[PDB]
Amino acid sequence: GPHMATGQDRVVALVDMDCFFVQVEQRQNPHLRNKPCAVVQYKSWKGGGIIAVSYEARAFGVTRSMWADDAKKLCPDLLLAQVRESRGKANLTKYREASVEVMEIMSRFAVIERASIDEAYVDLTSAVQERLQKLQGQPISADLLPSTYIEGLPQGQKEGMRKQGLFQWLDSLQIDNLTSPDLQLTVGAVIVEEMRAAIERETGFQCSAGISHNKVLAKLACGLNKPNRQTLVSHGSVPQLFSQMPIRKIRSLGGKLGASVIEILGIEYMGELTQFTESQLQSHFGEKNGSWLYAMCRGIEHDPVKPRQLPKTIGCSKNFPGKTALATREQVQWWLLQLAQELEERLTKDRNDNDRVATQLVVSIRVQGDKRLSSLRRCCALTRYDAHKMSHDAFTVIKNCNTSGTEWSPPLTMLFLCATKFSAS
DNA sequence: ATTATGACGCT
Ligand SMILES: Nc1nc2c(ncn2[C@H]2C[C@H](O)[C@@H](COP(=O)(O)OP(=O)(O)OP(=O)(O)O)O2)c(=O)[nH]1
Ligand SMILES: [Mn+2]
Ligand SMILES: [Mn+2]
Repeated sequence: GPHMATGQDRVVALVDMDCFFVQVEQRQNPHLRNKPCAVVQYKSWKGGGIIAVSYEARAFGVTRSMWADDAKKLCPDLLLAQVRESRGKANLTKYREASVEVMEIMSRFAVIERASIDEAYVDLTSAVQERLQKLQGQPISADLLPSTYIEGLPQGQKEGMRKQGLFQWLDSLQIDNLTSPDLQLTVGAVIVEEMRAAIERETGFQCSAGISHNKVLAKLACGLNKPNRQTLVSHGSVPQLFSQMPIRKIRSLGGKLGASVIEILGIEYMGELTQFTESQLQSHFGEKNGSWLYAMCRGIEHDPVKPRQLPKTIGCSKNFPGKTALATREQVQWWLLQLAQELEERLTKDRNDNDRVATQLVVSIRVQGDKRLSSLRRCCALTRYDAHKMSHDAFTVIKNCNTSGTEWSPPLTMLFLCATKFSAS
């Protein structure tokens, strides 16, 4: 009863840019705005691989990781923007720079954890406390939440439903208790409306967000109402929400572990997990995963929002699938050089912008017919930002994979250079 | 012949 902590200490938001690469291209080219459109990489093989889809195109069934020529069969009016190509590979620079615009706006409100190029977590606990004090008892007006959904409401036209749910929530609110978790979530959501308005004002980009008490719930909430909307998942909404929530929808359970939870326990939904003791879960899935599952199915997670706006590693990758796999020494060298040249550019810009130097180079390769995604990974020292030296060292470090008697065998289907181990500069 | 990344756990 009084001693079961309920994981309501924090207010955490997950902000995700709606179809981010597509919006970047639509800002740059107005002819694409408010249309079925997608962003592709390469163009020769089946029109190119789609990596981002507007919501208009999604309504036709167009999805990420689909060939453009097939997408065109579903959506013949589909419009396509192409990723920039430099040194024979995809160059994502435009999107990393748009991402930094967004992150820098978010950082004005609260400390953020860059979780990917287009999404960040936000620790709003301090911001909510400050804002609650600033209100000094004033009740929260629906006008302050024009795009917020309250999950699980209403109980007992889409915008009409949204407003009814919000009204039920706000009418039920106890504004005089500065320590009510539900009030804290609500003020968090007001702040998130303000953040999303500033992002759209200053970049043109729209986003969705989730507001809850931890990262996993915030992330799950963000996806409930997209695009251009935000969702508040309260502690109290967890039993009903989780009672039909497939386990695979929870962050980190979408893969093998989630499938084994399903297979070993004989269950389907997150909420069914409540019926197992902590020890049972640890027995099946190990101590860490067991404790984490026991708390997560009750809506409780303690992973902190890390104060980290910048990526921890800077990486350059290219697949050489099918018959394009690299089969000679000259080929492996020339592509290591192309990769090292993009890496040098990104690293020099990173050192100037962010006052830090990488110190370790990681080289990863895949060989043709190898089951694994990394056939090998080896590290060496990264001492100067010189593409010729980094490519020479990556070769020096992988070359004993060749089994030829100037040829290269097994042919290489992936090269990957990653600068890691940053130190302040 | 989804690709290009990037965080993090295990041992
Ligand atoms: N190169 C590459 N980029 C990807 C890949 N997956 C996603 N991206 C890019 C394009 C996306 O806009 C962005 C973030 O991906 P998300 O999963 O958040 O989807 P997206 O933002 O496109 O749409 P949504 O958030 O659902 O509105 O990162 C990928 O596999 N390869
Ligand atoms: Mn997104
Ligand atoms: Mn995202």
